[PDB]
Amino acid sequence: PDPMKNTCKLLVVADHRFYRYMGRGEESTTTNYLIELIDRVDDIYRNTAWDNAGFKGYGIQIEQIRILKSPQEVKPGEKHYNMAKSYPNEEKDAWDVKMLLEQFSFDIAEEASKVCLAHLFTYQDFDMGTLGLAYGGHGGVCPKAYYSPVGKKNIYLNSGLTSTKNYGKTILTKEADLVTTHELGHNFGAEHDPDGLAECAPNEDQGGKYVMYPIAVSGDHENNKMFSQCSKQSIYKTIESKAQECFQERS
Ligand SMILES: COc1ccc2[nH]n(C[C@@]3(c4ccccc4)NC(=O)NC3=O)c(=O)c2c1
Ligand SMILES: [Zn+2]
Repeated sequence: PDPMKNTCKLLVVADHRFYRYMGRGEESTTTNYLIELIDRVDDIYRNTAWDNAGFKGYGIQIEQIRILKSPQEVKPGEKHYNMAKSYPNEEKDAWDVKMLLEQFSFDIAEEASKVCLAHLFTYQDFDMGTLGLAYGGHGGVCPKAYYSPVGKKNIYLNSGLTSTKNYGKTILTKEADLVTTHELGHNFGAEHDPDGLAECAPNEDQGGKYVMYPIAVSGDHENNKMFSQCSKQSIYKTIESKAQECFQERS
């Protein structure tokens, strides 16, 4: 492990929804919530031994927090991830999750090209219990260009998002930590843990499921906050190929 290339620096974005409902319309409340969440997610990453030996100490740190205090004004027919209305259905509390992640990646493209990862934090009730989405596991850690035929420019796939609203209420901070860990897990190259591999999806008596299980882990079982051996094997291959490309020294 290279100590000069062991940290994935993040551009963290809080949209107007997050600012209003999680930050109570205050910059200090907004940033403290995000700073503490990323630090606890960093504890999971930094303590993970990707090869089950000495290949550990890889983590995440915030480089910048963008705080969008108000909705982004748009021209008729124009969209933006920070706009007041949801898309494609303005009558719903939330955007379609896939369309929102693509829109965010489009709008933040210039900034995303300069950072290991960009992550959107929002407050909207995605359909069917969805809490977040991310590229990777193409895309994930280090900007990878995608030419958007619709957008007519390159966007970067080093992005993901977390919503702290689910089923009409604010999720627990212990649940929010798990969402962001799972989304960044996909960015780091992990796919979902399959039922077919008991080592990677244990029963409740064996500590329960790991963070990459497709059904949202609650955080009450031991394994919930941890990466399975399946995730470790996938991520180990990524870190070994990506740290030299865009990781930096821990601050
Ligand atoms: C620990 O937090 C978790 C754990 C599992 C989760 N599953 N989902 C839905 C989901 C998705 C994939 C494709 C389309 C829509 C949603 N997003 C994601 O990253 N994995 C998916 O299956 C969460 O939102 C989620 C959050
Ligand atoms: Zn997932």
